[PDB]
Amino acid sequence: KGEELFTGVVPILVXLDGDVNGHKFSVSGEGEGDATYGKLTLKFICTTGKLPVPWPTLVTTFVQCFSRYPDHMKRHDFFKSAMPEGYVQERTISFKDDGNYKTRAEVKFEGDTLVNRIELKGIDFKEDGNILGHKLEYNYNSHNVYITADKQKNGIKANFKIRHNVEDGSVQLADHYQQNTPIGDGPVLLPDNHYLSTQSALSKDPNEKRDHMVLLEFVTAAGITHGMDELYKLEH
Repeated sequence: KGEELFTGVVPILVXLDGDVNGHKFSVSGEGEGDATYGKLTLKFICTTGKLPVPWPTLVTTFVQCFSRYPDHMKRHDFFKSAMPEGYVQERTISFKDDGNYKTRAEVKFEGDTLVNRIELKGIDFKEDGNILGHKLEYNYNSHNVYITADKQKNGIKANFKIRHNVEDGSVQLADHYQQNTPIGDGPVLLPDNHYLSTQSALSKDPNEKRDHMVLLEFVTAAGITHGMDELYKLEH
């Protein structure tokens, strides 16, 4: 039923209100997701002027319900199962040798649109560090998001490490701790351990005057295999 909502192309909107070391900002985003292909296309604009942090640091914050779950893993898709009422997604993002983001978001349908509404608080950043000093390259690596069930909270937890390329050729680690909990009362799928394999590409809109980021993402779940017998049946 939740999965039925994602069989075609679904329009997406994003809102973020942020405050990093006392620098307040807002972002809005729009695009679409095609969970059949695990495909996301999104464009974000800073509505308050110039973004006070590098665009790449906000990628993970700005809809894992669009993941492509292979047929044999459909019982492990918590994200879709919580729709349309949606889920709360909370994170701590710890930049190594630098500050932290603290995020809370609601992801849910508003009409036929999947909407991600976020607040972000940032603290303990170095004015001359990679983040406030804007020393990140405008690009993105590929990462695995490791998911485990959190039966107590009737949801999931995830942990992963984002690697941000720094202009001098080093890498800035951003350790991600994540939890998701359904908004609704209905039953949801509590998964076995697995991961989302994620590729992201950042670009610019040549016609866009605002501070902005264009994102193209492909997300496919993995880490759970067919049984041996299923492999023989598939082969035949």
